[PDB]
Amino acid sequence: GAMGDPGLVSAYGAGLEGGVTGNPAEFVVNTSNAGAGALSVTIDGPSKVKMDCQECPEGYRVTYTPMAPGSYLISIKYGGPYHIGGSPFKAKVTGPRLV
Repeated sequence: GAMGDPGLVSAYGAGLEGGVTGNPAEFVVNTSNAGAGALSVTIDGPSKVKMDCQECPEGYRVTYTPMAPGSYLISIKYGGPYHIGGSPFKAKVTGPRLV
């Protein structure tokens, strides 16, 4: 089938588990099982995050940096306003608070 689907889309990499404040946390939204389609993605937790989202052969890579300890929900939505398989993911973060 030519159309992608949010149940065929998944996500992988260390950024779904989290990291430390000021340190980069990296994961991929993987489209290899789905084909192609539009993506949105939002990260919400104890503060905001700085994101570098980029397209690639692996799908869409997201690197982000957190700035407060606690846990962030990584909400990932493909082909429409609906969560992909396993989303939202809870990423856990430690270290000093910047704000």
